[PDB]
Amino acid sequence: KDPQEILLNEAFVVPYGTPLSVNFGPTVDGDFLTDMPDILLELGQFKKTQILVGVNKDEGTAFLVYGAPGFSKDNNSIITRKEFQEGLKIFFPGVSEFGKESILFHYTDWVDDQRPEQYREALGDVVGDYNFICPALEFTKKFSEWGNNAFFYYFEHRSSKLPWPEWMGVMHGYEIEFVFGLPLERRDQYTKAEEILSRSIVKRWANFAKYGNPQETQNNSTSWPVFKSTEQKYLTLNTESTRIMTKLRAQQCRFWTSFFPKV
Amino acid sequence: KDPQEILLNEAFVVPYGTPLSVNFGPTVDGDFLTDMPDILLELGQFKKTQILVGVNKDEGTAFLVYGAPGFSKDNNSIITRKEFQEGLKIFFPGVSEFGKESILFHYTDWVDDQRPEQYREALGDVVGDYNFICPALEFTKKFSEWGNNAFFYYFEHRSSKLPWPEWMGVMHGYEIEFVFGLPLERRDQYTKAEEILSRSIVKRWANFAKYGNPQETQNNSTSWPVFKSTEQKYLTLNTESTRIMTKLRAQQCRFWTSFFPKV
Amino acid sequence: KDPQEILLNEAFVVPYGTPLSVNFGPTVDGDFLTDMPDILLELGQFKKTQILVGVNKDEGTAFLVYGAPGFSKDNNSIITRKEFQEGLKIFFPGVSEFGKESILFHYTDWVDDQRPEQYREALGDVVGDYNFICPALEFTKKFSEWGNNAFFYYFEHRSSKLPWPEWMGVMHGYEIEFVFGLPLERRDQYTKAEEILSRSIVKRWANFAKYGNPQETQNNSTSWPVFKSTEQKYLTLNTESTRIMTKLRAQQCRFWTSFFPKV
Ligand SMILES: *[C@@H]1O[C@H](CO[C@H]2O[C@@H](C)[C@@H](O)[C@@H](O)[C@@H]2O)[C@@H](O[C@@H]2O[C@H](CO)[C@@H](O)[C@H](O)[C@H]2NC(C)=O)[C@H](O)[C@H]1NC(C)=O
Ligand SMILES: *[C@@H]1O[C@H](CO[C@H]2O[C@@H](C)[C@@H](O)[C@@H](O)[C@@H]2O)[C@@H](O[C@@H]2O[C@H](CO)[C@@H](O)[C@H](O)[C@H]2NC(C)=O)[C@H](O)[C@H]1NC(C)=O
Ligand SMILES: *[C@@H]1O[C@H](CO[C@H]2O[C@@H](C)[C@@H](O)[C@@H](O)[C@@H]2O)[C@@H](O[C@@H]2O[C@H](CO)[C@@H](O)[C@H](O)[C@H]2NC(C)=O)[C@H](O)[C@H]1NC(C)=O
Ligand SMILES: *[C@@H]1O[C@H](CO)[C@@H](O)[C@H](O)[C@H]1NC(C)=O
Ligand SMILES: *[C@@H]1O[C@H](CO)[C@@H](O)[C@H](O)[C@H]1NC(C)=O
Ligand SMILES: *[C@@H]1O[C@H](CO)[C@@H](O)[C@H](O)[C@H]1NC(C)=O
Ligand SMILES: [Cl-]
Ligand SMILES: [Cl-]
Ligand SMILES: [Cl-]
Ligand SMILES: [Cl-]
Ligand SMILES: [Cl-]
Ligand SMILES: [Cl-]
Ligand SMILES: [Cl-]
Ligand SMILES: [Cl-]
Ligand SMILES: [Cl-]
Ligand SMILES: [K+]
Ligand SMILES: [K+]
Ligand SMILES: [K+]
Ligand SMILES: [K+]
Ligand SMILES: [K+]
Ligand SMILES: [K+]
Repeated sequence: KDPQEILLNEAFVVPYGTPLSVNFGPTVDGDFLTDMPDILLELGQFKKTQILVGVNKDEGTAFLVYGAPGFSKDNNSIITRKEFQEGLKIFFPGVSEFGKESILFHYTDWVDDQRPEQYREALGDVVGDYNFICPALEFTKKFSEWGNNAFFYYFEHRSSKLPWPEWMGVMHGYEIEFVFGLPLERRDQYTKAEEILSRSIVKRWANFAKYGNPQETQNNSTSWPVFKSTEQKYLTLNTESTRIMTKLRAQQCRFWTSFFPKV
Repeated sequence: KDPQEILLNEAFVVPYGTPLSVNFGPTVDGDFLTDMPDILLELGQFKKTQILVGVNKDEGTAFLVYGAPGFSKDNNSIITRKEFQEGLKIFFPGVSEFGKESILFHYTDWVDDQRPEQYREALGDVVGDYNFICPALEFTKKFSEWGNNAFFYYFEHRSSKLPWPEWMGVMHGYEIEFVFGLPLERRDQYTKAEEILSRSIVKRWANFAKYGNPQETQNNSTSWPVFKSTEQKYLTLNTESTRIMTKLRAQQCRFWTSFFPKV
Repeated sequence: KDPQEILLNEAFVVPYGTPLSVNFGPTVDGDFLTDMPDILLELGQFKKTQILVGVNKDEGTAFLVYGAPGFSKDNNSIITRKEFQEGLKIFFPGVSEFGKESILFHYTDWVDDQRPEQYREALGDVVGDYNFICPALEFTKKFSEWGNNAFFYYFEHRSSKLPWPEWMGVMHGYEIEFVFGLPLERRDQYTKAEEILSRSIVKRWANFAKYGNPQETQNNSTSWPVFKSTEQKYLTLNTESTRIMTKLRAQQCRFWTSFFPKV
C-alpha cells in the first residue's frame, strides 16, 4: 500500500476514538518490553538512577475542543451538567454507566457558589488528572520506593504569548518552550519575568543532567527536595514565587488510582 | 484635669509618632509583668497550654494611608523609590540611615519586570512583616519549643464587601468578621463561598476552645497540623483551597528577627 | 614581547588593585575546570577522600602594611575610626557605601573599654576573616557534608624569631616553617617548646598522609576529632595546650558567608 492509504485508514481501526486516541502505540512485544510494564514497575525491575518528573496545571483543557460538546476555543465554553455528562461519554467510551456516574460524583461536589464555570472546569480536571497527573505521580512514588532520588515539579505559568483562550489556562505542551529557553531571546515578545523563569528552569534541567540534582545554587533559590513516598514534596514553577508543597491532587488521585481501575 | 485635656495632649508626648504609635501601652510594672517579657518567653516562664496564632496576608497596608507620602485610599498609590525612602522615614523615625538602607536593600531586589507597583507593595510588606507577621511567627516558635501544641494560620481572603480599595488587599482587621460569623447571615450581601469559609473558621475556633485542636472533622477538611520548630507548618485560610505550607516569610523574618534588632 | 614588558604591565590591567590583587588567576576554562567551582562544591562533584584544612590566628595583618593608611611595620599602628574607613576603601574597592558601612557595623561594636588598638585589630580581622578563615571553614563544611572525614586546625603560635612586629601577631605564612620542621634544627635559635610543637605537627601531617588520620598516638596527645557540620570541632595548635574547640568565628562567618555576598 502507499503510505496515504495506510494513514487514511488508521483513524477507523478503532470502534470509537477519543481525542486522546492512540490507535497504534507501544505493546508488550517480548523484546523491547519483556513483561506488562505495570508489573516491572511494581516489582522494581528498571534502571536504578535519578528521575525528574512533572506536570502542568491544566493538562486536560487542550483536549476539550476536539470533541466535547459546548466547547470552543472562540468563547468561554460555559457548559451545563448535561453537556458534562456527554463529555464523559466522549472521553470514556467503553466505561459502564456506574463508572461514569462515579466520576460525576467525585468531581461535582461544588464548593460551592453556583459559579457558571463549574462544569467547564471539572471536565478539564477530569481529563487531565486521569490521563496525565495521577499516572505521573504514581510512577514517581513507585520508582522512588526502590531507593533512588526523584524530583517532582508542578508548572503553573501561562505563556504571555499563548494563542489559545484564557479559560484553557496552563495548557498541556506549553512548558516546552520554557525548558528549551525560547524566552531567553529578548527579541521575542515574552516578558522580563518569563525570561527569568526560563533561565532558572534551563539551569535546573542542566544541573540535573550533569549532577543529578536539579538545584539553581547561585541566586538564593528555593531548594528542590527529593520526592519520597510518605512526604511527597514537589516544587511549583511560576513567575511569582517558587514553593515547596505536598501531596499534589491527593483526593483526586486516590480516586483514579485505587478505585477507577476496578470499575 | 478633665478627660478631654488628657486626650488632646496624648498625641504630643512623643517627639515623632508613626501611624502605629502606641503612646501609652504595657510596661514592666513589677506586678502584672514581673520581668522583661522577651526574657520570660525565652526562658520558658509562661502558662503551659495550647495556642492558636495567625496573620492576614496584607497586615501593613491599612497604615500606609495615615501618613506615607504618595498613598491614597482613592487611587492606585503607585509610588516612586524616593517616596518609598520617605515612607521608611515615617515608619522608622529613630533608626540610623544604615538601618533604613538595610531595609531598602532587603526589600527592593526586584523579581524583576519593572512593574510600577513594586515600591507600593514593598512598603506594605515592610510595615506588615516588621510589626505583625515576624513577631507572631517568632512568639509561636518560642512558645512551642517548651512542649505545647501550637497551630498557625495565614488568612488570605479579601472580604467581597471591603470598602477599602483593591491595592490594599487582605487587610489587617478583616478576618474578625469571619471569626464572629457575620457572613453566616444570608441577608448580608456576602457570597456563598464566604458563608462556607466563615462556617468552617467558626467550627475550627470552637473545636480549639472546647478540645484544644482546631479541626473541622465532618466535611473532608484539610487537617491543621501542629506548628513545630523545625518544620513550621501552617494552614492557609481562603475560599478556594485550604493548604498546608511551611516556613512563612522565611527570608523576611530572618532579616527582621536576627539582624534588624542589632541596628 | 620580552618577559619584562609583560610583567611591568601586569599591575595596571586592573582599574584599582588591593594588596591581595590576583590580576591573573584560575578561570573556568571548560578544561581543568568544567563549571563554576562554587556549583561543583555545592552539588558534590569532587574527589571523595579525606582532607586536612586550617588557618592562622592573624591571617589579615601582613596585608595592612601594603597600603592601609596609618599602618607601619615600624610602629604600633594605632589607627582612628577614619583611617579604618579609608582602609575598607583600600580593601573593598568595588563595594557599595552600604556594603562598607555593613562591615564597619559588624566589626565595631566594641567590648568595650576604649582601648586604642580597637580599630587596628578590627581591620586585621576583617581582612583575614573575609579572605582566608571564613572561606576555609565554608569549604570544609561543604566538603564534609558528602560523607568524607575532614580535620580542621587553628594555628596560634607566633614564631620566636618573627622579624615582623608584635602587633601583627600569628601571621599568614608563618606556620609553614613548623610544618617543614625547621625548628627541629637545634642550631637555629628557636625555643625548646617550638622544637616540640614542630615535631608534633610533622608527625600529625605524616600520619595524615600515610593513614588518613592526623593523630600523634604515642605521647598522650589530644585526639584530633573529625570536623562535621553540626558540631564543627577543630584542634588548636600552640606551644602551651592543645584544645578541642567548636564553631570558629561563628558570628563573623555568618556575616561573610550569608550576608556579604548579596551586597
Ligand atoms: C460556544 O461555541 C460552541 C461551539 O459551536 C459553535 O462555535 C461557535 C463559536 C458558534 O458561533 C457556531 O458557529 C458553532 O456552532 C457553541 O456550541 C454549539 O452550540 C450551538 C447552540 O446554538 C449548537 O448549535 C451546537 O450543537 C454547539 N456545537 C458544538 C460542536 O458543540 C456554544 O453554544 C457556544 N457557547 C457560548 C457562547 O457560551
Ligand atoms: C494619589 O493621591 C495622592 C494623595 O494626595 C491627594 O489625594 C488625591 C486623591 C488628590 O486628588 C489630591 O486631592 C490630594 O493632594 C497623591 O499624592 C499627592 O500628590 C500630589 C502631586 O500632585 C502632591 O501635591 C502631594 O504632595 C501628595 N499628597 C500626599 C499626602 O502625599 C498622588 O499623587 C496620587 N497618585 C496617583 C493618582 O497615582
Ligand atoms: C606609624 O607610621 C605611619 C607610616 O608612615 C610613616 O612611617 C613612619 C615610621 C614615619 O616615621 C614616617 O617616616 C612615614 O611617613 C604613620 O603614618 C603616616 O602618618 C603621618 C602623620 O605624620 C602622615 O604624614 C602619613 O600620611 C602617614 N603615612 C601613611 C603611609 O599612612 C603613622 O602616623 C605612625 N603611627 C604611630 C607612631 O602611631
Ligand atoms: C542570576 O543572577 C542574575 C540576577 O541577579 C541573572 O541575570 C541570572 O539570570 C541569574 N541566573 C540564573 C541561572 O537564574
Ligand atoms: C458541612 O456540611 C454542609 C455542606 O455539605 C454545610 O451545610 C455545613 O456548613 C458544613 N459544616 C461545616 C462546619 O463547615
Ligand atoms: C615523644 O617523646 C619524647 C618526649 O617525651 C620526644 O622526644 C618526642 O619528640 C615525642 N614525639 C613526638 C612525635 O612528638
Ligand atoms: Cl442528574
Ligand atoms: Cl540515588
Ligand atoms: Cl502534609
Ligand atoms: Cl538611590
Ligand atoms: Cl499539649
Ligand atoms: Cl520545607
Ligand atoms: Cl561616623
Ligand atoms: Cl572516609
Ligand atoms: Cl558548642
Ligand atoms: K490547582
Ligand atoms: K466510588
Ligand atoms: K503572599
Ligand atoms: K544586613
Ligand atoms: K582569636
Ligand atoms: K547586614
